[PDB]
Amino acid sequence: GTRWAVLVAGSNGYGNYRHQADVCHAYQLLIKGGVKEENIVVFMYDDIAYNAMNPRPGVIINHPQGPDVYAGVPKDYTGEDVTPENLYAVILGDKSKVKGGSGKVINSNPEDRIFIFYSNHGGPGVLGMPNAPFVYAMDFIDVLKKKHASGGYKEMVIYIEACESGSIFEGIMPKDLNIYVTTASNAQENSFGTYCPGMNPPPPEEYVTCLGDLYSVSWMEDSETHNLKRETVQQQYQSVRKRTSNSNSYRFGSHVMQYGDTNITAEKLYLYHGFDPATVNFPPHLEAKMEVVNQRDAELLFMWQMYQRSNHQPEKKTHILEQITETVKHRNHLDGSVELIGVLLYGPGKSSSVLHSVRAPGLPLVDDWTCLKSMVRVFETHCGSLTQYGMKHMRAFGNVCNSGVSKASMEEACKAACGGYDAGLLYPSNTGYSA
Amino acid sequence: GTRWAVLVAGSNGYGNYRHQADVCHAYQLLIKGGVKEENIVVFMYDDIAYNAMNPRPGVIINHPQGPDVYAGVPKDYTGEDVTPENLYAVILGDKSKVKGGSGKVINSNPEDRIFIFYSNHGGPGVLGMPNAPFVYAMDFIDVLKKKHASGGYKEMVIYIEACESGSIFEGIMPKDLNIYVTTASNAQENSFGTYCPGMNPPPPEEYVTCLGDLYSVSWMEDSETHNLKRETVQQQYQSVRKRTSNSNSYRFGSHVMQYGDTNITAEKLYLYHGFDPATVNFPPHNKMEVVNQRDAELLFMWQMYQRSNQPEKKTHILEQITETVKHRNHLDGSVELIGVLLYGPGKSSSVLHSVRAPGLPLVDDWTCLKSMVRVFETHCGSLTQYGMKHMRAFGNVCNSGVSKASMEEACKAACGGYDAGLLYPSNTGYSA
Repeated sequence: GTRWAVLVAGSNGYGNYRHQADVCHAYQLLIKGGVKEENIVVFMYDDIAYNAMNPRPGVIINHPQGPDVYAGVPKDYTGEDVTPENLYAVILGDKSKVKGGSGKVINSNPEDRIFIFYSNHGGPGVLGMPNAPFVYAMDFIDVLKKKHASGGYKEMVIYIEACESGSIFEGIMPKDLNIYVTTASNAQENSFGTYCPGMNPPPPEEYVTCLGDLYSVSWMEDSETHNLKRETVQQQYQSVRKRTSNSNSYRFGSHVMQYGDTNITAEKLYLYHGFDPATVNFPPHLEAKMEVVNQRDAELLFMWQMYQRSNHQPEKKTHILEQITETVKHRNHLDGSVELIGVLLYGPGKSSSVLHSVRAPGLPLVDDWTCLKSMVRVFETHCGSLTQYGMKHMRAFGNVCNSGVSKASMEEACKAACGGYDAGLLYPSNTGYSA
Repeated sequence: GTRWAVLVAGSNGYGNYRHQADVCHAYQLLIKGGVKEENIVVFMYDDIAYNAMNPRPGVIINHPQGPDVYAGVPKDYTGEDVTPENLYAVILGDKSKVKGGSGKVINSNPEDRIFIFYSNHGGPGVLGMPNAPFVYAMDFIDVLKKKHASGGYKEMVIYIEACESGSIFEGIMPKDLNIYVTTASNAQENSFGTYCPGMNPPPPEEYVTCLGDLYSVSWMEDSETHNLKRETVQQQYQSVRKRTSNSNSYRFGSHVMQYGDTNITAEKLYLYHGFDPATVNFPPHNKMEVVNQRDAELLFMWQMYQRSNQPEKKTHILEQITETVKHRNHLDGSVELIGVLLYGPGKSSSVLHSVRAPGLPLVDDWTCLKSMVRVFETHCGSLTQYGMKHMRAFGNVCNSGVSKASMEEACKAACGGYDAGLLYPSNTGYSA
């Protein structure tokens, strides 16, 4: 049949240039590959092209030397339309459940293939969207199975760039939906950015943000450097796994995972990424270890790079320093509050172990996903908006749900923990609830 | 020549029952070995024996079953007198530097042996006192040097129970002062309390606190249950190591260490701990659940919370627990942020928290450490005994040639606006 594709950047701000770069680069591969713009629905906040801090206005890149990937990207769903509702609508094929954006869904037929590339971000069982709410794993998987029952695709491939991305699929993703998934990381470790200001694969001087992500950059460079009619899904995965682990040193890399129907791994790659005619006569099938940045560190390293640039504007400089100390104060409040809530619910001898214990690979994060969202609303109402950072704390919330704590107990613990602290503008009654 | 001793508990409150009990116990032993009351100086706040929460008023135990250790322990230095300046005066034998207390000191002679035991907690290069200021490794070592320059003894043994007690001697203890030292832990791990409410060798059901400390209770139990006229210093060390290590020494026990002149190891323990004459028909040879010292005070506050399941006072326990944690997060939080304003988010952590290799001093400039602690406390609040854990952070800020000026700038932005209530050095006194 025909190839459709969803591309999603779950991020915002020039700090997260790489996620919007990633989905922009992705669009171009599928264009060069004979996937038609008709059938590509690009989500992206779209605040990078004309960011005051973009030294090339109108131009996004995804390689230190790479060309523009912006020129041609449809503004399908930008700004506050980058929502889990619109994603689930766009995926299913239902324009009568989309709010805003350019009406484009995946109205696909049983003989078609869909490719999904996510990039930003993530925590345990949660994926970033620029604005609350976030994506929760069971919600995502539930859409996928709903789509299978509609007989809306033949086979699907999903690539998730995000921190602890494994946690979206482990113990909840069936292998009978004709869907195959790869994730930048397992369900308990950081993903990374490359092409970062002062790093071994160096970007241009003018660039103070990471241009791409180790995982994302790894598969897109792979697909554009090979005959996709010749190479298999499986060959790609095993090339992306090596590059993303930096030769199995996991201090500076992550474990690229496989989930769903592993039969899809025998298929030629062009069924999903199309065929670039230029790629005929390319090597069918050993690279230097790329210097990287912890995705959770990046957005703070960026604020610091500006602080050191902005020396000779003590007016503007001290606005950065203010923004930094505000961010870290909220980072520290959130971390500290979770900890105390643990102490109040389980006592201070066993609270850490209960909050931060990771289940065995293949068991799901939570057992009741309704409770997870419930606990998260309670937390935010009393303690403040998680922000994207607070996604790290989902295991905590999930592990509360797993310990069978009553909503009331979680209410008092939060009320006790936070009732006395002033979050400022960062409250769910301004920024909306994460769940 | 006569034997002398100095026993110091560095902590306060019913929560730290272990430490005043460790030293009381120690005194009773030393007396039992014929060391006189007039030769032993005792530092204890003295807030345990007649404490509301004591199920046995006027009594103190350092064992689930074992007897009163409080009976007749001298009240040489108690309350606000348990000060670094009194500790140094006493050890030096200097009556003119002593403020308050009995005015008992160690005026030992060139042929006299001395035993120093301390219990509470600590952090990198700092030992606790019930009130600020605390004890800094260099000032302690300095005093030990000075005492030896005046030949106020033949040989000296020093036992130190405290978190990261290795940091007090590593890099700054000479081996040529005729002083042997064991610590309860290396320079970067935690020491433990034992005989605790829930734990495996249980205390009396009546007690809501730990009764002793593993290393303290190990050496003292070893000494009172062995003919010390046969047992070596070295032999006790090994016995205390193996038990203090417990099952796992990295995280469940700790690494009992040795510093200074290791010839004292050869000698018979009776030279320092005396000879218990009811241990002649006593042989020369011979796992238990424990609480990390840093967390004992919350296990105590909780164990109290679960003994009110009795309202009105129950809510006041949770009022304290949260106020305690709230401030413990402020400090942890403040330290991180100061490191991000000095070094940026890339370095900050690696710089603050990096542990030098053994036999290296914690800090090169101690007067700098002292200053940075004061800058912090002025802007951010009293470290309290908890905040001693941040001493390597401050040590690491000094070691990176940072200015008082920039440290003052970082703290001001870090803590500007934060309301520590009455936990400011203007109320509590500066920790240094």
